[PDB]
Amino acid sequence: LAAALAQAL
Ligand SMILES: *C(=O)c1ccc(-c2ccc(C(=O)OCC)cn2)nc1
Ligand SMILES: *NNC(=O)c1ccc(-c2ccc(C(N)=O)cn2)nc1
Ligand SMILES: CC(C)c1ccccc1
Ligand SMILES: CC(C)c1ccccc1
Repeated sequence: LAAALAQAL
């Protein structure tokens, strides 16, 4: 999940 969100940055 971290990756899925972190892609914003
Ligand atoms: C949420 O975005 C997310 C993405 C990817 C993973 C994840 C966990 C483990 C591996 C892996 O190859 O482990 C080898 C032991 C790959 N991707 N978790 C959460
Ligand atoms: N929000 N985006 C990021 O923080 C981000 C981190 C890392 C990367 C990225 C891109 C390309 C490579 C590579 N060619 O190995 C590695 N990491 N993009 C975005
Ligand atoms: C620039 C756009 C894609 C954005 C990225 C992160 C946070 C807010 C907007
Ligand atoms: C440089 C551009 C393609 C970008 C990369 C990662 C996150 C937001 C924009």
